[PDB]
Amino acid sequence: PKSMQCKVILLDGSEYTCDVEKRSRGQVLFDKVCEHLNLLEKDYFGLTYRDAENQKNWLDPAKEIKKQVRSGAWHFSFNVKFYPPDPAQLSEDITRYYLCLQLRDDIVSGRLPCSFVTLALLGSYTVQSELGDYDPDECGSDYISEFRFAPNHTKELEDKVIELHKSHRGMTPAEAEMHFLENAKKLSMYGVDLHHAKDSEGVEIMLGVCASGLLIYRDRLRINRFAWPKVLKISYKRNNFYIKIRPGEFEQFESTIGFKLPNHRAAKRLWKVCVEHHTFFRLL
Ligand SMILES: CC(C)Nc1cccnc1
Repeated sequence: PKSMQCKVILLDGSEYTCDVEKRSRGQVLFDKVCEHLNLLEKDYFGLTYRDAENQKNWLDPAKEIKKQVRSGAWHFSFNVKFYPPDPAQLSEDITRYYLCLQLRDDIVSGRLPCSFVTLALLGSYTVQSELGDYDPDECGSDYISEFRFAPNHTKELEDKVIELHKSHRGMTPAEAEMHFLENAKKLSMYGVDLHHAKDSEGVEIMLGVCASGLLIYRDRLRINRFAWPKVLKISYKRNNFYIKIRPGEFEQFESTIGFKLPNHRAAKRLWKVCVEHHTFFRLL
């Protein structure tokens, strides 16, 4: 039996290495990673890889790894796939912990935009979780944390993190992580997967996929939202992505909204994340 080496970037930035038989399906590698992480609530998570166009793709657990990575390295990242709308209802603290690590990267990366005060507040809960109670011994008037809190750091942000950290004395790691999540879950881009597209007129838009449904970001003024129950059919053909929008009470016909994606693979990728979100969030 021939085995391929797999490298997985974990959410703390460390690398997990293992071997799987070369015809293994994605579920095999994912089960190895989740066992390493002591993770039981695995349904919210997945592995991504980069394709030959350098696009992030979800590794499909049902399909052979080799038929997905194709010509690329067997290099993966461990990620949140389905962001829980109510992290308080997850059964395990360790689930909440990995969700916090993902969100910290969503924030530092700029995928999850955040006000100054919310960057500082989230930062303060991370520090409380990671270091425990505030200690002035480690932190003088010139303190800069090793923790990344934002896409751009300022001394004012570091100071506000410390001020709010002082307020969390006695807070345990699980408690700080729950506070982090109660705040992060409210952010307008929480758990929103953005795809670049053009509308039927050629105007550049972003399509957001999340728990609540499909979002169309046009220009600051005019954001369309289609709740999953309002979506009967998701389709792709060539470079085009289509959603079937329910008639609404006393209308005779379903209505159709069409988008142009950069290429056929981008349209298929958007279709698959929409179908997976619709299934997941129709059962939640
Ligand atoms: C399917 C996910 C992992 N990758 C992605 C998300 C948004 C836009 N393009 C690619």
